[PDB]
Amino acid sequence: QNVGTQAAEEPLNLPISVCTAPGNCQTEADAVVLDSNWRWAHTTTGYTNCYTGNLWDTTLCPTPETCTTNCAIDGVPLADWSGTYGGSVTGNKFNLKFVTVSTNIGARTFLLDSTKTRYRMFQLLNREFTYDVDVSSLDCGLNGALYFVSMDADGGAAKYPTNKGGAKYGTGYCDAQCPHDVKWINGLANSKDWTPIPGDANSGKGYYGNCCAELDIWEANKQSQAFTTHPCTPNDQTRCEGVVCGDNDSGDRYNGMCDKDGCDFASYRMNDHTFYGPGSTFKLDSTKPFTVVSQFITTDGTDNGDFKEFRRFYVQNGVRIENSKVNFPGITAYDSITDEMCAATKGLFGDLDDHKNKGGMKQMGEAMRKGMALVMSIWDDHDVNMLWLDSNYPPTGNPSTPGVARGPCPTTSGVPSEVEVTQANAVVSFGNIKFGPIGSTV
Repeated sequence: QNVGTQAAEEPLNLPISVCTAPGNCQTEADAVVLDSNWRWAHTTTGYTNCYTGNLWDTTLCPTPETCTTNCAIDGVPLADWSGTYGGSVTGNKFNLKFVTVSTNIGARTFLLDSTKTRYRMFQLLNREFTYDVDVSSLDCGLNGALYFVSMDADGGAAKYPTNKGGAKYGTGYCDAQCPHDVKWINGLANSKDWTPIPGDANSGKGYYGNCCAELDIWEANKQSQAFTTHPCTPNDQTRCEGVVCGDNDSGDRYNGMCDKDGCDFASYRMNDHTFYGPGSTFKLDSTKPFTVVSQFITTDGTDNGDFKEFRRFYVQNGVRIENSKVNFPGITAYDSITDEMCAATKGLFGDLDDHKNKGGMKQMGEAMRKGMALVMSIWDDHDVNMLWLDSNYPPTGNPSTPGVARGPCPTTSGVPSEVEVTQANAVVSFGNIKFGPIGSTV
């Protein structure tokens, strides 16, 4: 995309901590940038929309190349962050409102480095990543997500010279779902064969998808939470078409370059329904804030080893809370993501181990070694109504069959039109982000 001249781009300042030992950290003066999908797209030498509602203008965008020549994405000024997009920062806390009323629904954002010209790339192997979260106002159907993806640090600017904005304009998004709803891919409008998504007034799908590796630290609302590894072959940003995208709609979910299911550790799905929930007698009380700690263990305990284990623990009101465990007869009580856990649990659930097909923890680790961009988002799910996270999936499945039940939400929950009314004022908060060696962040 070209860059427009109507509004300066002003990312929100967000300090994080880089740590060397427990309680010995230094501030890193980073910032938050809005994903290019949420930006106004208009004519390069005017005010005329190139995209309105869920459609590209066919006169301006008869082809992707012409669209890209004629159109530009514009900046987010400071005033518009809260007023238009529902984003705000207080000290080291970042807040994202779900619906902001001209009416904005959801948000996806990235962490910029201290220069505000590149994404802050995190080399996560043999490191610990930690943050405080509040998901108390997110119920069934919503997801306040924090995760990493194998985006380029410059959003693709060096690879795709028609991308003028780079990381500064939140470009280059890709993930392990190979999404077609990304409006700008490889420096070009994804306007070919663009199709609105029914019941989604703001979104559509273009000819291409954009694939890359994804490490989900946090997919969650107050009812259920998960962390998940998604390797791809290769891991780096890859525009896809046809079978390579692994499109759900053509029966290709397991035929593409990315592991779409991922290998998940989701406490409720692993059959501990009392670990996490909205109340003081759950082990971890989702009505109150808490700290989420993630440790990325290698084979030799060094930065050069292969990724072998994703460990997790929590801190809430000064109380250390170890992760829940897998709880099925004849299955080891795993409390972390490893290749063995993935094989054993997917075996039990009858899920295809595409994680293993894509190179497993080792391949996931190669993405983490090269460095990944931090994503913070809030969203509802127009495909599957978040049932995969917090309900029975498939909805018609027996909840006593291992793998089906992922949370207590009813299978009628999560319809975007309903959650966008009922949960309009939901806000996820991510704060006090800390990064360092294992054992350094609490």
